[PDB]
Amino acid sequence: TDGHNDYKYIIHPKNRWYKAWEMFILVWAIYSSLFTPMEFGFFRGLPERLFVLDIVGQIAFLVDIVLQFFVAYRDTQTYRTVYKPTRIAFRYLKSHFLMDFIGCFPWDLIYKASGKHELVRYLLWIRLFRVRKVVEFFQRLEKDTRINYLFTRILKLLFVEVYCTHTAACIFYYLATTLPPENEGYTWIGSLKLGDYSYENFREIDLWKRYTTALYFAIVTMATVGYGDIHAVNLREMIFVMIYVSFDMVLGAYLIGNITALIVKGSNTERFRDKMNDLISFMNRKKLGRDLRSQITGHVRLQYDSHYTDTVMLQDIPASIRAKIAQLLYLPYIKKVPLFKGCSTEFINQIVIRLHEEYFLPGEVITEQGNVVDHLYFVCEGLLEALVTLLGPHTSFGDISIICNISQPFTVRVCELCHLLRLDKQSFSNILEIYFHDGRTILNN
Amino acid sequence: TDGHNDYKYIIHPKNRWYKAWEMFILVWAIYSSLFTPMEFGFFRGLPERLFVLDIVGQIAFLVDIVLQFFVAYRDTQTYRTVYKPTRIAFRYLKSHFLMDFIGCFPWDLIYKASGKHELVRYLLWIRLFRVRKVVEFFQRLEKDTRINYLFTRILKLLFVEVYCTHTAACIFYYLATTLPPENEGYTWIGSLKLGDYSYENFREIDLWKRYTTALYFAIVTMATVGYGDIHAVNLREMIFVMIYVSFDMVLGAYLIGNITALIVKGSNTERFRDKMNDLISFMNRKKLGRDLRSQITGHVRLQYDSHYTDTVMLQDIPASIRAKIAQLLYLPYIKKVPLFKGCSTEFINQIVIRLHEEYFLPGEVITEQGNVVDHLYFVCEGLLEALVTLLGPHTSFGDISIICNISQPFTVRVCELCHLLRLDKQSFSNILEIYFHDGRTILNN
Amino acid sequence: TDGHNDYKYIIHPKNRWYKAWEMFILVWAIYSSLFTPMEFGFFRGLPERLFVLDIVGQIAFLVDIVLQFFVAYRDTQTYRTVYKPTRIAFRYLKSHFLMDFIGCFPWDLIYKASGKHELVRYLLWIRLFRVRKVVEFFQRLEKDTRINYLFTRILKLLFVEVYCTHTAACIFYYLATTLPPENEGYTWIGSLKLGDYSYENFREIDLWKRYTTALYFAIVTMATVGYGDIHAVNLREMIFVMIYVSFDMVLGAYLIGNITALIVKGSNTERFRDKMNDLISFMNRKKLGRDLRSQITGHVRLQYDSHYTDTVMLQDIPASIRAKIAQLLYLPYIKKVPLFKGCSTEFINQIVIRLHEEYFLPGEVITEQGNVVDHLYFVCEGLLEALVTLLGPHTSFGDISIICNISQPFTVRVCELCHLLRLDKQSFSNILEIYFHDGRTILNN
Amino acid sequence: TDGHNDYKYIIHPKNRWYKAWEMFILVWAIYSSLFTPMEFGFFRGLPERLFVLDIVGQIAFLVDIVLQFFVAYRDTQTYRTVYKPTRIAFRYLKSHFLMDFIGCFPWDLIYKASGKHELVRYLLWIRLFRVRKVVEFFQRLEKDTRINYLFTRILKLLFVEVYCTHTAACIFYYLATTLPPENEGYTWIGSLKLGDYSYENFREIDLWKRYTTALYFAIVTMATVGYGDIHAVNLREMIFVMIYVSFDMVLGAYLIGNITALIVKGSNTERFRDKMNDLISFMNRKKLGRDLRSQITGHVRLQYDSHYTDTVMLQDIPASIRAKIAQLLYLPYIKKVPLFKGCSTEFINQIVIRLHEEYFLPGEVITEQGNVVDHLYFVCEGLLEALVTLLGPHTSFGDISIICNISQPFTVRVCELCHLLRLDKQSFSNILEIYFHDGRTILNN
Ligand SMILES: [K+]
Ligand SMILES: [K+]
Ligand SMILES: [K+]
Ligand SMILES: [K+]
Repeated sequence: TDGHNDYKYIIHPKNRWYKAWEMFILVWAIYSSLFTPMEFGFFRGLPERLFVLDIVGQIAFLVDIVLQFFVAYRDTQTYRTVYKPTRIAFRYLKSHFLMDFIGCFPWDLIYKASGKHELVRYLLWIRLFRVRKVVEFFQRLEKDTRINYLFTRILKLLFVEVYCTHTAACIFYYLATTLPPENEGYTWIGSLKLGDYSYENFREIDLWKRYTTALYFAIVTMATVGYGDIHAVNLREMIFVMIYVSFDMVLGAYLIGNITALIVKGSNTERFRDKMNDLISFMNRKKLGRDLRSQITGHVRLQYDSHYTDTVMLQDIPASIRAKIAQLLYLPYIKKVPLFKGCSTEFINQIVIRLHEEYFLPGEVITEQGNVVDHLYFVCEGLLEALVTLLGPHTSFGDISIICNISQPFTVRVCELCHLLRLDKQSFSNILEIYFHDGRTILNN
Repeated sequence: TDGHNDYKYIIHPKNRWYKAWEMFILVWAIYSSLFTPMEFGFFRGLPERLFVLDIVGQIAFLVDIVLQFFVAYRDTQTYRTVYKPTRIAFRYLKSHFLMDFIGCFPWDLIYKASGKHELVRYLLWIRLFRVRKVVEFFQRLEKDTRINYLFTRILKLLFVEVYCTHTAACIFYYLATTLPPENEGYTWIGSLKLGDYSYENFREIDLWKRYTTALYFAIVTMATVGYGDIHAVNLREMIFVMIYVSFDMVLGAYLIGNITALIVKGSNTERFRDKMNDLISFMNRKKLGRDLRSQITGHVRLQYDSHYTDTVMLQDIPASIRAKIAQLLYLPYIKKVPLFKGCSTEFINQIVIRLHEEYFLPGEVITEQGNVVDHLYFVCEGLLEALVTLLGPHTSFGDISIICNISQPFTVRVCELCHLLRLDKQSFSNILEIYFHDGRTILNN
Repeated sequence: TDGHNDYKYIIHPKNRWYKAWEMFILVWAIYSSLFTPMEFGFFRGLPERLFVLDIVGQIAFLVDIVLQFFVAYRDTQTYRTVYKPTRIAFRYLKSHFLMDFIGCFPWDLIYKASGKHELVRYLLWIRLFRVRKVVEFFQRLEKDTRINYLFTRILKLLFVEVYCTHTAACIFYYLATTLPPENEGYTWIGSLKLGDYSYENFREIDLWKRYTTALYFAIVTMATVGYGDIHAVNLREMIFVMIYVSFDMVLGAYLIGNITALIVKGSNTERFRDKMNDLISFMNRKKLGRDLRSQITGHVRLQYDSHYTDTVMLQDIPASIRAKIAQLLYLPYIKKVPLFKGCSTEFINQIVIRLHEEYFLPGEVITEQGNVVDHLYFVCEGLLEALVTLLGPHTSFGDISIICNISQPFTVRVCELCHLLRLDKQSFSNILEIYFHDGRTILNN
Repeated sequence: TDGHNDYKYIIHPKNRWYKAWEMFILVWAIYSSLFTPMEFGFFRGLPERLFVLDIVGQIAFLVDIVLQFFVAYRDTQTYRTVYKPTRIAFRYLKSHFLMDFIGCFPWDLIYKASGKHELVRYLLWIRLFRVRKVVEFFQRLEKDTRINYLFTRILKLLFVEVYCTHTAACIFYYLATTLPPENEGYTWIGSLKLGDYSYENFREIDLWKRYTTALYFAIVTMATVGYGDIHAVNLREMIFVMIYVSFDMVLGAYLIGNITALIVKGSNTERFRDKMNDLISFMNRKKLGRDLRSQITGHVRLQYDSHYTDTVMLQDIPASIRAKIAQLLYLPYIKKVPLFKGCSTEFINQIVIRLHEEYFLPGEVITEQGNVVDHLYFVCEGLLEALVTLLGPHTSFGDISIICNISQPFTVRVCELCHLLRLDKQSFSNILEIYFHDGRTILNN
C-alpha cells in the first residue's frame, strides 16, 4: 500500500532519529536569530575571542542544508508521501534554498578583507530568515496536542513582542554611532546623565551597561509608560521612534482582542451555573417549599457533571462505533434480569439507543405508586429499597406496569450512590412493533 | 445513614462555633500577609516595641495547625464525609503541613542570635503562603450566594493588584539599601529632590514618608501614567522595572477582557427592548393606524415582565414538582365554574399544562363575537364586562362555543387589572380523546 | 375609569405646562452642580458681585420644593396613578425632602457671620445631590425614543468623565491653599515654572489662569498621557493622585468594554453580506457558469432588503392585528382574478397567511414550462410577458396547472420592476380540505 | 430595455475611459488635502517657487467640475439609470456644486493683493472637502471585492489617524506664531532645548526640522506615551491639547473595539477544532480502544474539509440552479450502473437531492455483512475491494439488499483515495412511492 521504500535513500519524516535532529537545530536557530542584531549594532567587526564560535555556528546550518535533499514529504492535494528524489529536489530549489544558502557565507571575514566598507555589513540581516524554524514549531504545536488553539495563539503573540523589543533596542543603539565622536553631545546616549553618573565618551563603556540601558528604554516605550529620562534628540531618532510606536499600538490592540476572545467563549460549567440562578429565581419569585427543591438542586448539580456527555454523541456523526461500544458497555449488566432471558441478539444490540446515564444522591425517591410510568430504570450497582423488596445490582423494575399500562405497586427509595439508566418505551414500543421474537420471550414469564 | 459519630472527637465542618474560628483566622492571615514585605524591606531587625506583637502573631497559627487533625472533610469522587482520624491526618501531612509548620518559626530571633547574616532573613518570604485563606474565602463565596460569578471574578482580580503594588513598593525600596551609604547618590531615592525638599541621608527619614513615596511610584507605574519625577538610575533597578511592567501589561489586558465579557452578556430586559424597536419599525416602514398598535405596545411592555417565566420551566428538566405546584396554584380558582363541576381528579391534575399566565391593562378588548375561538381564558380576579353579563373572579367563558365550533355571542371588554390564564384546546382535545369521565361531566350542563 | 379628578388640586405629570417647568429646572441644576466646586475651591467667601446671583439661585429650588406636594405619581406594583394628597406627601417626606431642603440654606452668609470657621464651608458639598435631575433626564431618554439603548449608555458614561475631571481639578487646587503662604515653595503650584513665567505669589494671579492650569493637569492625567511638567510634591497631594488614577483605570476599562459590546452586536445587513461570500465561495470552489448565478446574486441583493420583514412577524406574538392588516393590504389586488370570483369571505381572510413579499429585477425568468409547480405568484403591478399573453397588474397565473398536477404551458419572463407574492399550495390544500364553498367557486370557471 | 442613448451626450458611469479619469483625480485630491494645512501653518504667503504648482493644481478640479454635468447616475428608490440632462444638473446643483466651486478660487493671490489681512487666509480650510473622493473610494471598495467588510473598516479607521496627527501638528505649530517675536520665550518651540542645540530665533530654522519636531510631538501624544521633553507653556496651547487628547481617547477605544469584534467572530475551521477536543475528551473520560477511533478522527479531519459545503446550500434560498448543476455534476457518473439502465428522466433529475459528498482515507472499512443497510454509496472513482469483487469507478453497491430488506453479502474495504456519495432510501422510497416507471426499470434486472 506504500508503493515505495524501493529507494532506501530517503528518510521518513516521522523517524525517531530525525526528530532528534530537528530539535537540535531549533536551539541553534534561536541563538542565531538573537545574536545577529547584537553583532550588527554594538560592534564594527568581531573581536578575536568570538572567532571559533562564529565559524562553528555555520557548520550546523550547512549540514541542515544538505539534509533536505533526502526527506520525504506529504503532498497537499493528494495525501500520499512522495519518495522520489527529483520531486524532492525541485520543491526545495523553488522554496527555501537560496536564502538558506547565502545566509551561510562568512560575512565577517569578507568585511575585514575588502577595506571595511560599511555596506557589506548590511548582508547580516538575511540571517533573520532562520525564525522559520520557530514558526514551524509553533505550527506543529497547535494541531496535535491537548491544549486549545487560542491559548497557543496568545503565547505565539507574546513571543513576538520580546523579539521586537530586542531588535528595536539594537537599532536604537546603532543610530547613535552614525555621527562622529566630536558631535557626541547631539545624541541620545552621549548627552545622558542619570543620578551622579555621566554617559560621556560612551564607546568605552562596557557592553552590558549599554545594552541594558537600550533595552530599558525599549521595554518602557513598548508598555506605553514613558518616563522621559531617556528620549530622542536627533531627527533620525525621531523618525525611528515615530515608526516604532505606531507598530506597537496595533500589536497591543491585537493582544487585548485575543485575550477578550478567549474569555468570552467560556466553558459549559458556567453555562449551567447561570441556569441554576434562573431556575431558583423562578422558584422563588413566587413562594414554594424548600425540601424537594433543595433535593432537585443537588440533583442537577450532580447531573450536569454527566449531561455534557449526551449532546456530543447523540447523532452528530453517524458512527457504528457507538453500536460497538454500546454492546461493550451497558447490557453486560442488563442480560441478568429475567426480562431479557431469551431475546434475540437483534433486540440486544437494538435496545442500546436510549439508555441515558445519570448519577444520584443517597436521599432521593426513585419511583411512585400512584403513577403512569414514564421512565424505566436499569441499574449498574445498587442497594436500594422499596416498601416489599430491596433491589440490588444487575436488576430492573418498572416493566411490571408500563406495557400493560398499570400503576406500579412499589415505593422505591434509596440510601446509596446511584448509577441507573433511563429508558422511554417510545423506542421500545416502536421497534418492538417490528420485531417480536423478543416480545414472545419477554412475556414468557 | 451517617455511619459515624461513633468517634465524638471529630468536628463537623459546618458547625456554628467552627465557622466563627474560621473568620477569626482570616483577619490574622490578611494582617500577616501585609506586614511581611514591610518587615523585610524597611528594617534590618525589628525594634523593641514590636516584640510582643511578633510573638502573639504566631500563636494563633500554631493553634490553627493543631486544629486540622480534628476536622471531617468531604471526599471528591465519593460524596460522603470522612470521619476517620488516620485518613484525616495523612491528607493533611501530604498537602499543607510543611509550609504552615515552618512558617511559624521565630525568624527574627534567629537572625539576631546567629551573627546577623543576611541570608537568614530571606526565609520570611514563606509566610506569604497564608493568602491561601483568602483564595479559599473567594472560592467559597462564588458558589453559594445570590451574586453572579463574573462580578466576583472581577472583584477577585481587583484584589490582586493592590497586593502586587504593595509588594513591588517594598522590593523597590529594598533595592536601594543594598549599596553602602557612601554611594547614596547613585540610587533612586538618594538623589531625589521634590520642590525645595531634599531626600539626602535617607535612612533617618521617618517610616511613613519613605513608604508613601515608594507606594506613590508603584501606583503611578501600575496605571501606565508615568510622570517621570521618580525613576530608576541603577542597573538592578532597571532590571526590576523591566520585569514589573511586563507583568502588569498582561494583568491590565485581563481586567479589560473580564469587564467586556461581563457587559456583552447582557440581560433579557434589553433582549426584548430591541424587539420593541424591530416591531415598531416594521409597523412604521409601511403606514398603519396608531390606536391599537399603541395598545399592543403597552400590552407587550406589561407582558414581557412575565414571559421570561415560561421558557425556564417549559420542559428543561422533567420534574413532578411542577405538577405538585400546578395542583397548588391554578385550579383552586378554576374548580368554581360549572365547567369542572364533576370531573375526575385525573382531569384536574391533567388540565394544568397549558395555563400560561399573562397580565393586562384596563383598556383592552378581551374577546370577539364574529370568531372561531383560539384561546380559553381562566380568570384569577376580575370585574370585566360583556355587551349581557359582567364576568367576575373564579369564572370562565369561551367554552360555550369552541368544542361545538360555534362563534361566541359575547363582546367581552375590560376596565380593571387582569390576571387570566391561556388555554389552547389542542391539549384539551388530545387528552379528552383519552379520558372522557370528565367529558360526561362537562356536558352534564 | 379614572376614579379621580374629584380633587382638582393635583397636577397630572404629563401636562404641557408642567413639562415646561421640568426643563427650566434642569438648566439650573446643571449650573448649580458646576459652580459649587469652584466656589469651594478657589475662594474663601464670595465677593460682592456674586451676591444677587447667589440669592436668586436658591429661589427656584425652593419653588421646586413646594411644587412636589401637588404632583400625581404612577404606582409600581399596581399601574394606576395616585391622586391622593397624603399618599403623595408621605412618599416625598420619606424619599427626597431632607437633602433638598437643607441644600437651600444660605451657607455663604452663615460662614461670614459666625467668625469664619472653615468647617462650616464643608456643607456646600450637599448641593451635589442636584445631579438627580440629570440622571432622571437620562433615565427618561433611554426608554421612549428611536435611539438604541447602548449608544445612550455610552453618552451617559461620557458625561461622567467631564464632571469627574472638573471636580478633581477643583480639589487639587484646594489642597495647595491648606499650607501658609510662607511654605509656598513646597506646593505643586507655588514651585511651578513654565517657559520664562513664574507662578510665585500665586494667590494674586487671576482666576481663569489658575483654573486653566488645574484643568490642564487633570485632563492630561485622565487620558494617561502624563507629561510630567506639573506633578505633586507633598504627601497629601501624593495621596490624592493615588486615589484618583485608581478610579479612572476602572472608568476607562468600562468605556472600552461598552464600545466593544456595541460593535460586536452588529446589524443584519452585514449578517447577510458574509452569507454572500460563503455562497459565492461555494459556487467557485468548484467550477460553474457565470450568467444565472450573477442573476441570483443580484436577486438576493434585492431580496435581503425585504426578507428581514419575515421573521419579525412570522409567529412571534399571536396577534389578530396581522389578520386585520392582511385583509387591509394584499387581497384588494387579488379579488380581481376570476380565480376568487365567488369565494366565501372565510377563504378571503384565510388565504392571507403565506403570501410572502419579494421584489425582482427586469431580467429574470419567472416560470418554466417543463415543471411541477411549487410557488404561485400574485402580482401587485406588472407588464410581464409570456411566450401567448402579457400578464399585467391585479392578475395571477400558475393555478391552471398545480391543483390538477399539470405542467405549465407558459414561458413567463419579465422586463419591468416586480412586486409579486409567493404561495405554496400546502396551506391552500390543507385549508381547502376543510372549506370547499370556495372550491366550488374556484372550479366554477 | 434601456429607453435611452437617444441623447449621445451623456457618459455611462461604468465606461473604461471614465474610470481612468476617476483615479487620476484621486491622487490630486490626496495631494491637495495634505498640502493645505502645511500651507496654512508654516507660511504667511507662498514663495515664488511654488507659483506654477499652485496654479496647475486648480485646473484639474475645474475640469472635474465641468465634467459632472455629463454623467448618468443610478436612482435610489427606482433602479434605472437616469440619462436626462436637467435631472443630472439639478442634483449636482443641490448636492456638491457650491463648495467645489468656491474651493477653486486663487486664495493666495487674493491675500497678497488686498493688504495682507489675516482673516482672508482662513478660507483655505474649505479645500479639505476634497477628502470626499477618498471616502467614496473606500465606499466603493467594501462592496464589490473578495475581502471581508470588517478588515476594510479597520483600514479605513487607520487612515483617519494619520490625517488627524498631521493636521494637529500643523495647528500646533501655527499657534506659536500668533505671538510677537519679542515674546518668543513664552512659546513651546521658542523655549525648547534638546541636547546641546537651542531652538531660539525659530523663524529662520529650515522647514523640515520644524515640521519633524511638530510631527514627533503629535505622534508621541497620540499613542499616549508622553515623554515630556516637549510640552505646552501657554494658555492657548493648553486649551488645544485639552481638546486633542479627549478626541483620540474615543478614537483609540473605537480601534480596540473593532479589532476585538474582528477576532471574536472567528472562522469555521476552529469551530470544528474545538469539537475534536469535546469528542475525544468524551471518548477518553471513560476508557475505550485506540485503533478505530484514530480512524474516525482522521475521518472527521478529512470530512470537515467538505462538510461546510452542505449547510450553505441545503435549502437557504429555493433555487432551480441547484437542480441544473445537480444534473450537471453527479449522475453523468451514475447512469452507468445497471441500476438506472432504463429509468425515466423524471427520476434522473429527481434522484439528485440527497447525494452528499464525502472523501475518505486508504485504510477504512466501507460496508458490513451482518447489517441492515442505512446508506447507499455512489462512487466517482475507485479501486476498492470486497471479500468476491473489486468495485471500480462509475459503479454502485448496497442496493442488492436494502429495498428487499436483506443483509449485504459483501465485506467492502479500501486501499485508495475515496470520492463516493451518500444516499438514504428515505427520499428514494417516498418519491419511488409516487413514480414507478423507474421502479419497473430498476427491477428489470
Ligand atoms: K499610557
Ligand atoms: K508618560
Ligand atoms: K504614559
Ligand atoms: K513623562
